[PDB]
Amino acid sequence: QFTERALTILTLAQKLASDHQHPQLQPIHILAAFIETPEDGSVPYLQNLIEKGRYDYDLFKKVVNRNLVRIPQQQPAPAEITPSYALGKVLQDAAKIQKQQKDSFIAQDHILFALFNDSSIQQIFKEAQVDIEAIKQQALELRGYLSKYAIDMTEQARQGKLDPVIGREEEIRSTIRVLARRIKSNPCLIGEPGIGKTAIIEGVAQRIIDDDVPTILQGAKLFSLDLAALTAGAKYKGDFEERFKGVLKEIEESKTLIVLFIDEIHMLMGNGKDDAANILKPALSRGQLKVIGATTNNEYRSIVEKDGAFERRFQKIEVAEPSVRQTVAILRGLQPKYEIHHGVRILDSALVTAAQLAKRYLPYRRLPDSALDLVDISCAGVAVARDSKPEELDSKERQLQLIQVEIKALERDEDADSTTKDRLKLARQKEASLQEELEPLRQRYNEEKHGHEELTQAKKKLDELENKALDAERRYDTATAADLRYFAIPDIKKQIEKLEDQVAEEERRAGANSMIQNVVDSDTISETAARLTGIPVKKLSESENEKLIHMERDLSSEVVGQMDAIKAVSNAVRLSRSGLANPRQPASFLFLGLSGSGKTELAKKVAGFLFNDEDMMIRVDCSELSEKYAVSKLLGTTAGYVGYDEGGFLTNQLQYKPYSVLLFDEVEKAHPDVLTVMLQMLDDGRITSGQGKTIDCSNCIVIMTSNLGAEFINSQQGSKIQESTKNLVMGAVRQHFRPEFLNRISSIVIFNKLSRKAIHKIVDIRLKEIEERFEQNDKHYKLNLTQEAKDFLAKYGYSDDMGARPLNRLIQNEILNKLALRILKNEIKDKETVNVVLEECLEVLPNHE
Amino acid sequence: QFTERALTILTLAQKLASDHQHPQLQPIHILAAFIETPEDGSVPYLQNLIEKGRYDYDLFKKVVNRNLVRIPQQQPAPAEITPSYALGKVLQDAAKIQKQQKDSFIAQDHILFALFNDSSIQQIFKEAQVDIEAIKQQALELRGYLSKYAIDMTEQARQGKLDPVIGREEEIRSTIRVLARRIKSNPCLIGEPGIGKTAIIEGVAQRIIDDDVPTILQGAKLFSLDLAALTAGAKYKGDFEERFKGVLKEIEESKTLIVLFIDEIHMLMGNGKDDAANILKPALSRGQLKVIGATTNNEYRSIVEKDGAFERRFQKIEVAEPSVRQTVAILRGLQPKYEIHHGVRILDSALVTAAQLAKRYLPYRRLPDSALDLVDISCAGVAVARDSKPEELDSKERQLQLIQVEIKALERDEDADSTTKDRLKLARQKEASLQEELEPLRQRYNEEKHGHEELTQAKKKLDELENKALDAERRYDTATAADLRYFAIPDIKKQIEKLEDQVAEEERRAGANSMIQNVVDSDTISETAARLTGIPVKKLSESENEKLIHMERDLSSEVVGQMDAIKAVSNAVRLSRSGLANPRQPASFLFLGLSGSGKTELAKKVAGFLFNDEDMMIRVDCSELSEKYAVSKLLGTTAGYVGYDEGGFLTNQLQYKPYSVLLFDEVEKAHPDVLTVMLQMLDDGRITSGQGKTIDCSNCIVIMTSNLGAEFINSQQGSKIQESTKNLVMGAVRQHFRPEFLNRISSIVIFNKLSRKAIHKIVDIRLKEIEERFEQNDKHYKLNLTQEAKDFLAKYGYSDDMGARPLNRLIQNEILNKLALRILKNEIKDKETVNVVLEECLEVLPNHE
Ligand SMILES: Nc1ncnc2c1ncn2[C@@H]1O[C@H](COP(=O)(O)OP(=O)(O)OP(O)(O)=S)[C@@H](O)[C@H]1O
Ligand SMILES: Nc1ncnc2c1ncn2[C@@H]1O[C@H](COP(=O)(O)OP(=O)(O)OP(O)(O)=S)[C@@H](O)[C@H]1O
Ligand SMILES: Nc1ncnc2c1ncn2[C@@H]1O[C@H](COP(=O)(O)OP(=O)(O)OP(O)(O)=S)[C@@H](O)[C@H]1O
Ligand SMILES: Nc1ncnc2c1ncn2[C@@H]1O[C@H](COP(=O)(O)OP(=O)(O)OP(O)(O)=S)[C@@H](O)[C@H]1O
Repeated sequence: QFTERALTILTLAQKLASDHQHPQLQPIHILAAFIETPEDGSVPYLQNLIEKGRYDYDLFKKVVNRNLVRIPQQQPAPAEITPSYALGKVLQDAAKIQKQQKDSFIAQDHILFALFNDSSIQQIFKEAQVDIEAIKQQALELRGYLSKYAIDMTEQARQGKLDPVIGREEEIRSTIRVLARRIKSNPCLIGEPGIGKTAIIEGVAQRIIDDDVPTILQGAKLFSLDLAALTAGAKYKGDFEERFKGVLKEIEESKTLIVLFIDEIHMLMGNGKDDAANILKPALSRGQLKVIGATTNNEYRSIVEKDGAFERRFQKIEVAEPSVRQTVAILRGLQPKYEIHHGVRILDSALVTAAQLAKRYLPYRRLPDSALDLVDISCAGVAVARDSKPEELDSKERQLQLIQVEIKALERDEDADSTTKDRLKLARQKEASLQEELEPLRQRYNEEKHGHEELTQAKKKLDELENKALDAERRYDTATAADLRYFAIPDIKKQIEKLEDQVAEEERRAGANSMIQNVVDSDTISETAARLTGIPVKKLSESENEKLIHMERDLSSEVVGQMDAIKAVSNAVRLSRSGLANPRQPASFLFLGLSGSGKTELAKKVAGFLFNDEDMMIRVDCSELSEKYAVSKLLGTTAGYVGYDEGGFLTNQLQYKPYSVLLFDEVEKAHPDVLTVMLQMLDDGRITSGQGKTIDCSNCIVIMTSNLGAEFINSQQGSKIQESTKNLVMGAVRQHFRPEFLNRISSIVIFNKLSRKAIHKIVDIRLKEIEERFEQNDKHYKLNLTQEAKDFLAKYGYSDDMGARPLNRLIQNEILNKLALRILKNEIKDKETVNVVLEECLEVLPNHE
Repeated sequence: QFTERALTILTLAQKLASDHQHPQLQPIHILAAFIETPEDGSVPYLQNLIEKGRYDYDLFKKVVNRNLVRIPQQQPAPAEITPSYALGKVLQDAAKIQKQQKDSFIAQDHILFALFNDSSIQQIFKEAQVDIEAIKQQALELRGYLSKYAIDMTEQARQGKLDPVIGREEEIRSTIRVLARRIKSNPCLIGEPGIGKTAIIEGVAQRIIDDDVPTILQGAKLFSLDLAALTAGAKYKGDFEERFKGVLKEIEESKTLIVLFIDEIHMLMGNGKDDAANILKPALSRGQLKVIGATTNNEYRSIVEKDGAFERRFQKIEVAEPSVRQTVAILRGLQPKYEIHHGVRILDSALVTAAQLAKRYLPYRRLPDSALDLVDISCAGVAVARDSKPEELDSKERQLQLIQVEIKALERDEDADSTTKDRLKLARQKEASLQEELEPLRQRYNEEKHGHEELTQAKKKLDELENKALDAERRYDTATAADLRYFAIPDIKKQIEKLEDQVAEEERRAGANSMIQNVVDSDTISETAARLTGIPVKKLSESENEKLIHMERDLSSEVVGQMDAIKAVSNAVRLSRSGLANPRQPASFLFLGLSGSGKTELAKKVAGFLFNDEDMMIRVDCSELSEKYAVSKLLGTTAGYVGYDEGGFLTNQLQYKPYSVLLFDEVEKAHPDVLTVMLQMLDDGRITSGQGKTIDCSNCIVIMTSNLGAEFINSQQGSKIQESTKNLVMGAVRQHFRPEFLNRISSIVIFNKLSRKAIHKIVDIRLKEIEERFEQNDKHYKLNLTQEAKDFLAKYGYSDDMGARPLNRLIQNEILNKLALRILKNEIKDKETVNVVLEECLEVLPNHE
């Protein structure tokens, strides 16, 4: 079919044959059809591909008019009996040209290409155009180089390959509102990268296409001017200015109220620069050039700090992150796209779960991207598995080849006639069994694959019908809108439903099919999340009974005594993983006590327990504090400063390990310099670093620790600290920290004197671990602590003022020192005996062998 | 060889000879190369040497273009052939001109001088150009960097299309006066960005074209510079400095005198001097280089302190934000511009509102900037509102189209004849019904559109006639000015008035145009501000007293009891809001009652209402307080002493939240020296600090709290405290506090003891908040509190001394921690059962499922 421009030329050619009473419509008339006027700025006459291509128009009009005179007349009714072979071919070739250029309709431009292929003027010395070489270049020389350096967003949005962007309607309308401004008329989208800023623009393109804009903008058009525009479409010094003040100049006039945009967005800080004004200001001032800009939060600040003129030319727009609900709605709209992408079924609950998980395990990553990546990655994953089902197929194929080896090893011989090798027949029988089992597995699997291919295509076809329906609706093309809405779409819809039923669900499983090829809400998605990030905080691992429910016992086992603290912890972690801890606040505690009490041991054991890794913990030296409080703290240094470790000791670790237990050392030594930062983590954990990037602390439990309370706790008035003493501690804590800081801590916890009844068990744990960690048991002890070593250790070391620490020392002082001596003296070959003789008395083994 | 302009103009001559297929390239083609188009603005054609040299350029245009046509046409092989002697000589002579001018390349003007010497127009009335010495005088007017780095503000002003500058008349004159100086004549505008500092520059541009400028300056041009030659980008050392030198010296040649303007001195400074940026400016502080600089008050001081020279190169010209009334005057001057800029009408009260509101909500942004945007945005909003036309028409037309689709869909069938689908005729009735509604709606909208349209067009015509009159008047063209005043302008005014008759405000529609809602006072403006900043109570078109009163009623309802306290506060606040209280004094209160009484919450609610945010509350622990009162308060330590974070806790919040509430928690425990500071704090809001800067507390309510008389309140003498009880808490206040304090406090506010009869409401409110705040779910309780929880929570929880603090803790432990555990046990699918067992617990709703 033809465009309005092309159809006009066709129509005019026919008109001219009738007007001149000619029996045949010839290229001469179509050439005449182009030269409607003698206008210098008209593409049909002097901005024409022919003029710029090869033959001059003063000469052209002479050629055309000479032929119009030479072509014979009729008595009007017989005009145009034929179009000649020539226009038949040219007009159809113009369709061929569409196909070469991948255009939807025949352009007048295409008719000119068709004419170049067939342009020949009868004469002894015939006139002609170059077959096509010049015109391909001349097409670029029409306003169209815009398409060389830019994507016509409205053309593409109208054509297809554009997602149903939703949840951005507020922002789309706001962007349009800015375009409706008179001074700051160039909206700018600001936020996280990857947030749908382009999607907003695309949404605007759709509204322009639909004419759902405030009248003035109905005459508008959107283009993405980039990449090629920036650099790739050129190679010489000065080419920038030439393509810039070329494509922009073309854009600036006549061809609709063109609005441009950048996809590399921050790029204006390099694509503007010397031309920061020239890129727009005078193009807007002289007419209608408008743009939709964009930048990240950090880049926004940079373009402002660098220039700032952009705040006179542009209007800053914040772009939101969607809620899980909104994210899911987005995923649902695109769910069939994803199913088509991989030929995989996707559960609705997988979109919900992926969105919930993405926020829970990667809170600092864009939610809709992360949710999607989790899905597209897992979709891709199962699609890969389904290529071979190797567990059955590779296993049998290997067994078959192993048989082939046995076959040649036994067959290609003289001993082949002896039972020595003729035993081979047994392997051949096995070969046959494997071939017979394998082929139906193979074909069954191919059938399962085909079912997915059928679904893929059925869904694809439906969407194409929809794309077409949407264009028909905006054209108010009732006829094709009806062709699609009635019967065609319902047909494919029903085919899809039938194809889904072809899965042949049976009571034994969701399909007669042996393979899954689906995205299961938790199994597929939770697994993928774990494979991608290690720790799946919302996995809800089966063993909850120990993992949080009986955490008190696990903590009691690792941390003996301090039952009050353990119970305080147990309540805390249950709130953090049950989801009850309100999302507005990471759980946080202050651990107060005496040295050797185990207060940091408990926190480490919490990390141990929750992540199965005590090294999951991130430590903060809150006592090493001065005005430098940057790279070593939760803020980092700031972009523009020398060095790239912008929180290189913490902020990067917090994102690296998205959640953990963050623990601060002796916070009593801390100052507001960082306490007012820790505060930003204590609740509403969104600390923005000097990178412009945010920690977004959520799941992470934050522990503050201190011996501040020792001032009263060390009264030792019972191992269990009593009210009074605790209030004095509380008082002192409030003296040290802003009480409001403290009020954002979930609870302040006071540790007890580590009781001797606890220590009496702790030392066994320690001694066991001490020995086990000493490389290999090529030495070590038999470790018969008996009643006596345990009691010596107690009587000579369970100090009320050092807890477990003096025991570490005692053990070394006695137990390991004597061992070392027995080792050095070659009294031990392996292991060693343990006892006390009155006075620790490590015994000695028979001399080393 | 040739330079870019020269090689191009030669290339064009050569191109024309080959394009028109001429046998020879000659003076006609080079003249044609210069006369590219009829545009006089083409540098090659009329503002060129061609018009300025005398020759009747119309003759060159006609003769040359006619000759391109008359010169014989040839085949491509004979096309062009040679430049001949004729142009050989011209180009060779152009080289001789290079020698004359010291030009490294041949210039287009050299070509013209040479061309002019040899070529003439052979006509019966033959002409030739004035000799080249006269022509060179004209050549020297063109160029000899600003075109790539600056905007010619005076020429812009001369052409109109420049906003009138309002409220800066003296600042404009001040810079002119300074520019008149023989040395160090560069003024620098000092003030915050967005204050209209460039408005002054625009104003100067207007003074130049108005001829109000001293002759010595009058003959000068005015440019807006910086950034393009400072911050835009560099690859090497000196890239900006090269551009500086370029401009710094180009300015000394040909172009009389040029006044430049620098957007920001802070970007210049000198990078540790380092022979960079700013250091190049003092170099020409006597060397003409007239320039108006600009920076901020804050940076200015540090620029000068670090530089030492700047203050002797540039003059310190201060610029400040306009008052709200001045802002409105600016807006009024722009009001009709906004109307034509947007195609809307604007109420004057909207300008008033915009200026008032814009100031009130922007502690971090300039009034004239934001007032101008508030108006440009809000009126853009109204312009966007024209969407009403397609909104109403499309909602209906869309349904119409859906109906039409059904119609074509069902007509093309066999069931179409069956009533099965022939009931379709009803769809046709609906199509028609909608068409009948759509046509008068559409025509209504067309009329509405045209009404405003024509009004706008007439206003635009008026403004351009006015621009012509203003130019005619200032340039003393009394003929033009008189004609414009001689009814041209009065008549367009009459047309505008007749168009107002066509607006035809109807009694039912106060402007016959629903598309143009108009910028309606504060409805449009508050809406706009709210859309841009958040939605406060402040959005309402209410007096300060009414906003307060409506909120006081909510306050009385939300707080349990304490109505007497609320009224005491309300009275004082109203006195203050009215301006009757002396403005120097912030309101302040002493909240006297029981600990746990809600006194803090009253104050928070006051913040929640008067400042629309409970979380803006600033708090002081007065019990943890001794003789050293510093950082934790307002004073900070004295700078010169460690404790640079002056008034780290309170001053910082007050200075960043000037409109808030500050509490003194248990103020009766404050150290006596602090209490004397308090006297300072209770009036004369210019409260001191360590840096010497005062607080200027006005809009911050300061509430001191006290439990001094708590024991009398405990007497339970009425649910609202009665005489002989409240008199004793005041007695205690008189005993403790000096009369001096009591004589400054707006009111001593007395709180009552209140039983569970209404405290239970608090308990319920908190329970509602607690379940509702769970952002990710709604597993709502079967909240079977029954009487047992009402009292348990009010018996083992809510305390006469600690209020709700223990409720919160009971709920966390007996409800949320119990809930967390059973969630992790997977015993909850949805909802949960309350089961108070006498203490408290939850029953598991599923059967431990
Ligand atoms: N509201 C939405 N509805 C549908 N798809 C969306 C939506 N928001 C984002 N997406 C998709 O999420 C991705 C992020 O979109 P983009 O607009 O490219 O991000 P961006 O903000 O443009 O960042 P850059 O700098 O252009 S990568 C895209 O692949 C979009 O298709
Ligand atoms: N209740 C306990 N159960 C098991 N081990 C314990 C216990 N208490 C202390 N320890 C041991 O004591 C050490 C940690 O003691 P803590 O008191 O947490 O550390 P600390 O004394 O605070 O050291 P700081 O605070 O960084 S100086 C570990 O090596 C533990 O094995
Ligand atoms: N008195 C006035 N008369 C006319 N226009 C004004 C007036 N005051 C302010 N403006 C306009 O309001 C804005 C404030 O101007 P400036 O203070 O120069 O902004 P700025 O400091 O230049 O900010 P940048 O750097 O250009 S984003 C300008 O865009 C002026 O056009
Ligand atoms: N009459 C009341 N109106 C509203 N809330 C009240 C009332 N009485 C008690 N409360 C609640 O109980 C608490 C009392 O708070 P406050 O009086 O600030 O306690 P406080 O005296 O500040 O000392 P703490 O340590 O914060 S309890 C608040 O959280 C209130 O919600």
